[PDB]
Amino acid sequence: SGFRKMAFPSGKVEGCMVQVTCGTTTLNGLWLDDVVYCPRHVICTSEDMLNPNYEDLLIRKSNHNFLVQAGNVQLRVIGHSMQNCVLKLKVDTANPKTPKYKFVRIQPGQTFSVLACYNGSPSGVYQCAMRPNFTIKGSFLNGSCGSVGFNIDYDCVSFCYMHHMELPTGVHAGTDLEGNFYGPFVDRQTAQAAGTDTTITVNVLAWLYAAVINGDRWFLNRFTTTLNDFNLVAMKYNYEPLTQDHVDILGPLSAQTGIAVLDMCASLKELLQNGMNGRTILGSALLEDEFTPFDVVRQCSGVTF
Amino acid sequence: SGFRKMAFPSGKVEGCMVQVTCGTTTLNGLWLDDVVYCPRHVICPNYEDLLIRKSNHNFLVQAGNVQLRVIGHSMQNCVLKLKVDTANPKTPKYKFVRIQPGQTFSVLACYNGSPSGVYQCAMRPNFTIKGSFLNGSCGSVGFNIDYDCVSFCYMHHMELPTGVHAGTDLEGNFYGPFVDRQTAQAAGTDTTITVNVLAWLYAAVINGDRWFLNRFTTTLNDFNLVAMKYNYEPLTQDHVDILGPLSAQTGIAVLDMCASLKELLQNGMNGRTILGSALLEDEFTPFDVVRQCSGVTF
Ligand SMILES: CNC(=O)CN1Cc2ccc(Cl)cc2[C@@]2(CC(=O)N(c3cncc4ccccc34)C2=O)C1
Ligand SMILES: CNC(=O)CN1Cc2ccc(Cl)cc2[C@@]2(CC(=O)N(c3cncc4ccccc34)C2=O)C1
Ligand SMILES: [Cl-]
Repeated sequence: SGFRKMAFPSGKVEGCMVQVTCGTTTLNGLWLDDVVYCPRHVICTSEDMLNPNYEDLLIRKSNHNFLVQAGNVQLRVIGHSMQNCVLKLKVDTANPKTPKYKFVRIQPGQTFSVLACYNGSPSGVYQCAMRPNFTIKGSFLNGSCGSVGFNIDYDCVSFCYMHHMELPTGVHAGTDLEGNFYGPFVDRQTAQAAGTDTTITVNVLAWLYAAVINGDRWFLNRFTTTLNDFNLVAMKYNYEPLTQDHVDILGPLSAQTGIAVLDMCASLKELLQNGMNGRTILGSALLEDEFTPFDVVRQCSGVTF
Repeated sequence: SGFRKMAFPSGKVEGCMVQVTCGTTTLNGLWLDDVVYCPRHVICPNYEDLLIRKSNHNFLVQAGNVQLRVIGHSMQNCVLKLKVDTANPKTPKYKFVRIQPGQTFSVLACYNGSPSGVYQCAMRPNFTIKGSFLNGSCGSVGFNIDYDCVSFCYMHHMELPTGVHAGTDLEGNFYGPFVDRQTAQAAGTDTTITVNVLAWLYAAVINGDRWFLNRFTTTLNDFNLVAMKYNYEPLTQDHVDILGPLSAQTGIAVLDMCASLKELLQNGMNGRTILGSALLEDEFTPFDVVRQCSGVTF
């Protein structure tokens, strides 16, 4: 019993964190095999950030301008290339702690663990979701650039995010491990703002099924809804549209609890209309949207209470 | 910017998790040097009567794919210590520490000696923890990391009928009035950790949330008379002193913030949130707030 925002054990990722320095800029890098991946803005000054020409800044650099520190050992850079917004530094030593890994690009609504690092040293781990507006509500200070997001499955680490910047609203933007940004953001200090954020509907539904599994049904009602009527109501509360794919994905949770997806949608509609009336759901007074259907199945018991 | 329930990096603890099996019972053990520590209920009660009927070969200890050989066994309170023939090469620098209610720690939840998740939690004033544990989680450990030294403070034993959790320090002494056996056990009425709610209100002010601040102050006694009515733990002079740094960083006196908390208890939040929450959060200590708003690494 219980329901917590659970992160993956971070050990496999801790053994990959290194410190990368170029001139006066210092940030984190991910050391996998003989390559260190880090944000390309390590080659920038603060002035350069307004309109940086990364190709012009990179061509003026040699291998020995990049200082890479792994623990107390200095790694030697023997090559460098840029791939989108990520710099790839070829080093002379393969990481003996390299786990089994994949680079995966995630979609909005998907969750992942973040290992927040400063000076190549991990400081904390937390769980978060890729918001529909492609930002993440993380906890990052200056020097956290290069910190990574990941999931773990059967000892294979799937790297999905690398931290690049904080937007004026305090939210965070970054790239996949191929250097392609999530969202319409650029690694430029330009007037860019996150789009209006929305609630991840399929995740709120999954969390309502998690509450049922753990023994709570106060919020259920005798009504059902059509998918279209649910979406017309949900859009009014800034909730993301629920698609047939979402309904299909909620199938296992519907079978484990005996509650049809459109019946759970009718309960969500009523919760949006009435609020919680001094009651909580899994220890929360707000409708939680950072647990996916997969996360609920992973954390919760296979036997409903 | 941002404020999250952050756990310590779990790597140093992952390298200590093993699976312990005795008869039909399987649970998690902590392998430090040549000793595996695990809950004594693995032998299940008259524990030193069940223990004398066991030999070393009855305990199967599995570290990854390797089988460790047990060469000795002894009991310390509710914890069983299994002497093994191999010292853990991944043993970190460590201490066993007993924490007090209100203190927080990271939990590495394991099943069959394999870590599955890490989360942060607090020791409640009623000595229980609101964790997320399923059957097979026994022996999962709680810890804090301070300068590459891991301080082990909790070992999971059981779940109470309300869904909350109970366990011991690493010396086998239970937190709370509990026993390791199937009997009528219930957690006492819980209270809110006041010094932690105040620390989290300071974290909100640091993060640019100030709607709840007011021009008023209060005495410590008047605050405690009000707080006692909402099932909040009494705030002591020690708590005020501990909040001193946060009071100086934000310019808001502790008793000045106590007057904001009093108004929040008496009026609610009025449809507003604080750090994305509609409830007053009490699982961040003053030290957790300072650490997360500073950048301390391990
Ligand atoms: C909030 N941003 C700024 O004050 C200026 N920043 C412009 C800028 C523009 C583009 C890019 Cl790709 C990087 C960056 C910087 C580089 C950097 O370290 N960050 C940060 C990252 N995460 C969290 C932070 C929290 C506080 C202060 C800085 C943070 C940035 O956003 C710097
Ligand atoms: C609720 N538990 C029971 O019905 C039986 N339990 C007797 C028992 C008696 C003494 C001791 Cl010290 C432990 C235990 C068990 C062993 C064990 O793994 N647990 C559990 C731990 N965490 C979370 C759990 C979630 C669901 C079911 C069991 C959980 C127990 O409490 C099992
Ligand atoms: Cl995805």
